[PDB]
Amino acid sequence: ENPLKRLLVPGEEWEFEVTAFYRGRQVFQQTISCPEGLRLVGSEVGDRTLPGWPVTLPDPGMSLTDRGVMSYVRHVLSCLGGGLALWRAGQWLWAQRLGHCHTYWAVSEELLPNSGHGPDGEVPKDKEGGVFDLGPFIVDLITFTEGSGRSPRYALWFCVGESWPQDQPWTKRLVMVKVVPTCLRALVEMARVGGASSLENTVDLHISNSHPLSLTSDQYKAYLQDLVEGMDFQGPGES
Amino acid sequence: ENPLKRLLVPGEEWEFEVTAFYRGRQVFQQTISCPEGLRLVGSEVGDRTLPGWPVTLPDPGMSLTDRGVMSYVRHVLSCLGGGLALWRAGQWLWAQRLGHCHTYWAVSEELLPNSGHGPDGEVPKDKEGGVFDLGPFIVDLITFTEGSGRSPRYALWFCVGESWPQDQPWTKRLVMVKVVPTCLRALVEMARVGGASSLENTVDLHISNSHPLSLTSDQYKAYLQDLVEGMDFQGPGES
Repeated sequence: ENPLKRLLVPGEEWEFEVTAFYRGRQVFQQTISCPEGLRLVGSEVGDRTLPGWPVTLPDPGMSLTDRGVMSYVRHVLSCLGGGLALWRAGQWLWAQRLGHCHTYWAVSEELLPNSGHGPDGEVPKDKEGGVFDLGPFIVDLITFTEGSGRSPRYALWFCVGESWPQDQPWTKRLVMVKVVPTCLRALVEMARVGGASSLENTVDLHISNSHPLSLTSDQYKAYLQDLVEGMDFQGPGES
Repeated sequence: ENPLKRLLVPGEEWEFEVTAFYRGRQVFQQTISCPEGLRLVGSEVGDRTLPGWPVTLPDPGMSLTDRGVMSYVRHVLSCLGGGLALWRAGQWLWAQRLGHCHTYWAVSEELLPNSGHGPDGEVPKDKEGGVFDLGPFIVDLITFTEGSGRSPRYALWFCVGESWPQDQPWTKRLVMVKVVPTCLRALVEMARVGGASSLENTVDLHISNSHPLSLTSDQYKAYLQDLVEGMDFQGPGES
């Protein structure tokens, strides 16, 4: 009876908002839904040959003037190949770099992350790599509704560099693509808005075959608690 | 020429979305249009006796269980009389309390936040009282499209209490009614979506005798700039 468990029902499709930035400037945005997820590509020639919805990054000639940056971005569109794949399987979001560009990822806020101290890791090519687990996110969301914890992050940032092994793209972050599972942005909003008001709030999970839901703060909290029973959490001493 | 000025053409009719809440729970929703505005009432025996479209608030019997709360709400429905009147005249939204219930108002978010703050004021009965001015809204809206300001608020909240002067309804907020001029909700979103793609965007003003509009961010911004000239803004030290 938990409406939130729909997030994990077999066949449910999440909506992914993709926003691209060249040198920190937004040059593209598209929201997609696909069972096999999506693939960030630079060319449409070999668009739908592989599984996953192809999202084509635009030629920089239509957004910037800096020739030095323009050259780099075109080199990146060139190594993309099959592309950066991102998809969901259960409570996990997986990524895999199918082309030739060294691509790095990080979970962060909705703002383009600055250099800081590096990305969370490099997206693997030989095998899939886990980049987000809904379990800990929901646990942290529950903690947020209790005031003892801040708003949990849900934005995935992918820094795409060249095929060259020496290139250190995270430093300048010239090609950045944010992917936001809109259901997670909504869950945080529901918590942020609903928690500060006694009035019933409405939530749109932005998932397939679903309608917005009006819930009181106590109902939402009880549903988050039960949703936790719908996911895996590894024990300290468990294999 | 400027399609947005249709919002102010003589005879034009805006659509108002009315949503009522009892003890924080949504119990009614209706969208209405009428040149003489609307009137929130508790009985249908004295509806169409005064100008304004009567919007009847429902018996709490088919939504509430707490006897304490139900008694209070029924008392409120009993003082409404002529009702809470809300209507538009040019760029202003006016309200007047024709019945006996002390009624307080506030312009806020789509969901009214709880706070130690009082209402923006009490709706007067002796005369009409201004509750919303499109002028400042549009100016703030423009500031918003420039990233130099937050998204302007457009949701009107009316807290309806009993006739008793001692009653402090704004504290428990048992009977709340939200009124949203959907054209304003649409204008704010346009300012948000327009920033996602410089191309064409559709904005439905939800007003009479008018088709949805197809505009670009540049056109929308220019029309907002010109719309300002169609409204009054009191100058410093002006009568």
